[PDB]
Amino acid sequence: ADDIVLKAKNGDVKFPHKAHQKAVPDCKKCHEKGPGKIEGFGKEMAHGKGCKGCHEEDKKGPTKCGECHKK
Ligand code: HEC
Ligand code: HEC
Ligand code: HEC
Ligand SMILES: C[C@H](CCC(=O)O)[C@H]1CC[C@H]2[C@@H]3CC[C@@H]4C[C@H](O)CC[C@]4(C)[C@H]3C[C@H](O)[C@]12C
Repeated sequence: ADDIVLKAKNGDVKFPHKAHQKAVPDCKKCHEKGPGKIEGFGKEMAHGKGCKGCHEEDKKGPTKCGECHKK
């Protein structure tokens, strides 16, 4: 399957799956979550444990605005 882009108004956010599969071999960090996770995602989650928060805890991955968001 293809990578996906979240169409944030301030700039597209690419989600590169390959890098994540490699860097986060614990797949259950994202997969086999209970229902509601597709509906649940949004800005709050992205800037929290959904994207940015994990990068901050793991000490790797983009944590600056222009590193995630790119026109
Ligand atoms: C969140 C950070 C994830 C982690 C960690 C893992 N996966 Fe993932 N996966 C995630 C998303 C958002 C998507 C769909 C969008 C995309 O970019 O592909 C997927 C997709 C898969 C797929 C289908 C991919 C394909 O057919 O090319 C598989 C088979 C899959 N995910 C498995 C998988 C495994 C085994 C992981 C751990 C090693 C893993 N993923 C990590 C989100 C995230
Ligand atoms: C942990 C559970 C994570 C979640 C949830 C998300 N990301 Fe992530 N990401 C994570 C790590 C440990 C890394 C480092 C990977 C590396 O090899 O450098 C990353 C990396 C990225 C990258 C950069 C990939 C690259 O090739 O440099 C991007 C662009 C990225 N992550 C985006 C991103 C988004 C948009 C997420 C939510 C939708 C997201 N990540 C979740 C760990 C985790
Ligand atoms: C990746 C780790 C991100 C970092 C660092 C920052 N943002 Fe972000 N932002 C990210 C995603 C994946 C999303 C979309 C959420 C979704 O619904 O899919 C967003 C969203 C925003 C928004 C709202 C956009 C919209 O509703 O169309 C804004 C205004 C925004 N982000 C701004 C922003 C700024 C200023 C940041 C640095 C302080 C920043 N983001 C960091 C992913 C990531
Ligand atoms: C559930 C995990 C981990 C974050 C968490 O624990 O909540 C998060 C991390 C990345 C999240 C995905 C980002 C891309 C998609 C955003 C959509 O608007 C909702 C579905 C997707 C596919 C999201 C579903 C789910 O919300 C995921 C896979």
